[PDB]
Amino acid sequence: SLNTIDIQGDILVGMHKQKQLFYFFAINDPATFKTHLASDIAPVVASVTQLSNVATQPLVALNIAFSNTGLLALGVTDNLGDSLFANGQAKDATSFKESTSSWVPQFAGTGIHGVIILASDTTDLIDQQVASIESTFGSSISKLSSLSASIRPGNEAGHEMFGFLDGIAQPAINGFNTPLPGQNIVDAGVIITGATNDPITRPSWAVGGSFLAFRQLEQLVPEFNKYLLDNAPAGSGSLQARADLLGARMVGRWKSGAPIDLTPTADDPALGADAQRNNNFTYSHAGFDLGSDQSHCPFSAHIRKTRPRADLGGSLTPPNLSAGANSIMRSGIPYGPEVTSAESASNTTTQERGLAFVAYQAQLSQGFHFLQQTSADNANFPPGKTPATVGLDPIIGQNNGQPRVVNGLLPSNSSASLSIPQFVVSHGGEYFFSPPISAIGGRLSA
Ligand code: HEM
Repeated sequence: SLNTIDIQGDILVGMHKQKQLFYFFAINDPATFKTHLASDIAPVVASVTQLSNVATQPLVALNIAFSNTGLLALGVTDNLGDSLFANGQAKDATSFKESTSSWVPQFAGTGIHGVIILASDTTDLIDQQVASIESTFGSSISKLSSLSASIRPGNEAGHEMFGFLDGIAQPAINGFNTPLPGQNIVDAGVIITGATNDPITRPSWAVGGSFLAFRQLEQLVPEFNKYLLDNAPAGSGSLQARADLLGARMVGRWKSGAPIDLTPTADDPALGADAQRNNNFTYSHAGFDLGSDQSHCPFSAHIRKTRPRADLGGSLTPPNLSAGANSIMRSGIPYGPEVTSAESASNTTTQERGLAFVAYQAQLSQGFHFLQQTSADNANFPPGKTPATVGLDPIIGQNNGQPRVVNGLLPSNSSASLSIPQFVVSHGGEYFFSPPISAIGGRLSA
């Protein structure tokens, strides 16, 4: 059964701190690094168990993950059973129709050996912990780059940079989570390596870990806002209200979190806020043909692309349980400054902001990589639709820098196509393995 005492907390619970830092490092002098990995890091790595109880939530929550080259730097030559991980994300970039030539140079290679995730309610507390780490490891650890992140302020807390409530939908792990209405229920082995029904044999020390897919995804917020206003469908309501409808059609939820499948023409903030109701849908509606009806939610909507529910078969009434093996746990958090007055006024981005995207899964080919390549970037996914050309995911869909053709967004005519510029720009990332806690002071320090 699932030993959550040994699983790093960000995988199944999330850090849920106001501030987060992703500290990307290289390893020098591995013998020294190992001594301090065991003495300074292992004892303060936060587990799922620790983070699940308010009384044992640490002032500073810390998780750590290693790239393939990081594991090799530690002398670990075992096959973790994931080719995508082994090759690194840079080599996978072409799978998503982007080029590493546009990436942050540090990501465009395999020099990064790991990431330390620090999380606390102030940046000062994070900085203290970083200083402590640098002090004790000394030059055996080398900071290559970092990314600071934060829960957004005020009423936007929990929302991402475009303004949409985030973190609503996660797979429920059978035997661990108490499933919510509409929530998918999956074997632990979909997310945790070596757990129930993970078909891939793993090294013994790796049982209880997960692969971490990190993506630095810049969001062009003023451009997005202006696009919605310019293309707002006609109707009663303010221009902004109509623009909001278009945005909700693109995401699959209103900014409040209310799923459009359950409220297609108007927002419902109370619904959005209620975990017992805001996920209780399958995309099926009696009296409507699933293959052609986009009046409730477009086939191209972001959440419909990333969790198709009834589009891939299964129960038409909640909960739909299709494609469990293609589930990911998300622990993303926004980064960069809020949109400034001048940027909003000019409808133009000057400073970089976006999502520090984090997905956990036991198989990269089934999770993040599949959702990006086979769904989001695929004009003919989901399958079996009429028209067959769904178009691309308007939020994350990519086609080598070109505007994306996205169909079904306009309620007045499902055959109407929009050509949408990219609102999300990849600056690259890396694939890591978050080991079980026992491996940190154990195998990895040996
Ligand atoms: C800046 C980029 C992104 C933004 C702004 C964004 C935004 C959102 C929002 C607002 C939601 C709805 C809230 C929720 O259901 O929890 C969502 C859901 C989701 N997103 Fe994204 N996301 C981004 C990147 C990605 C990427 C790259 C992937 C995978 C390749 C992804 C996969 C998912 C999944 C699996 C869900 C939940 C779907 C469900 O269970 O119904 N997201 N995202």
